[PDB]
Amino acid sequence: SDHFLVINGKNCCVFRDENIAKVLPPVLGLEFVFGLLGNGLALWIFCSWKSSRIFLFNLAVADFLLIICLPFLTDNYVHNWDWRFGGIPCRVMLFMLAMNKQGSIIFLTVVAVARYFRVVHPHHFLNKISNRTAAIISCFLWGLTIGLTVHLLYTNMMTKNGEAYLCSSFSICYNFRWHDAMFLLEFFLPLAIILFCSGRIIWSLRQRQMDRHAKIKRAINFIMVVAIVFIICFLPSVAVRIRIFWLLYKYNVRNCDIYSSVDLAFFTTLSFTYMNSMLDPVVYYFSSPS
Ligand SMILES: C1c2c(-c3nnn[nH]3)n[nH]c2[C@@H]2C[C@H]12
Repeated sequence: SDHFLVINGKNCCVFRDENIAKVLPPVLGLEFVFGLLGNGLALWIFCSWKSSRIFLFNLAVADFLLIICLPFLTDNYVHNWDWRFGGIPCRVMLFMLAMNKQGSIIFLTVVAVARYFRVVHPHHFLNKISNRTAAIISCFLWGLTIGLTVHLLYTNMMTKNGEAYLCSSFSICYNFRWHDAMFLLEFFLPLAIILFCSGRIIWSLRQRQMDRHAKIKRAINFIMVVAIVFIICFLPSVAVRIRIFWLLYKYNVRNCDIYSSVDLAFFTTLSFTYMNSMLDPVVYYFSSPS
């Protein structure tokens, strides 16, 4: 074939492997059904009384929004990278994916930091914040997410690939743009925050042994579970993308068959980033004694 293509004037090349149409819908359908059956309940009932419930409600809202748009991704895949709905629709779909993932990560980090303050600084005033301030913080964080990701709606992403129509913010292009920096940061910065907060919480707890280990162990296990779930879900795609950037820097897009494998890898790992949203209800809400 001839994979070289021009997207927004930039020289990329995109590949169309039927393995993507074969393997991904198997994972995306399960992600959709489980995300619905978990997050719809987490929203029906918060996890509204406390700030932590508010933050978890926002996390569930982001996860719900992210999963409800996964059927359109499945459609794009089963047709082997053929969008049937037009430009504005997939502009919106990609914007939703990016904004909802970023919001979910932000609220994971907010919950982690709140736990850190609750366990390490019991008598800080953050532990006694009223619901109003939680609402204002949540609104400002949502506004930050939209302000960061609205350029997707601003810009064009639909391009004609031969006999097909390809919509995608992740074409292998000799163009390092703010979207990729955001994609890397959304992992590296909140990961650092989450791991630090967790390490301090587990260090502070292990200094006190006043005969209630039965439940403190459980809490430590759940903090570790959150950290490892985040890492396993999001690190693979970032790693593949960093390999992609090394390749782009050294081997520009001229013989770009060399990207063929890595490209597939990337789109087989993005799926994991969606799967986080179906795990989160089990990690955060369903673990509580309800
Ligand atoms: C998924 C995806 C995303 C994305 N961003 N955030 N989550 N998925 N951007 N571009 C594309 C092409 C269709 C795949």
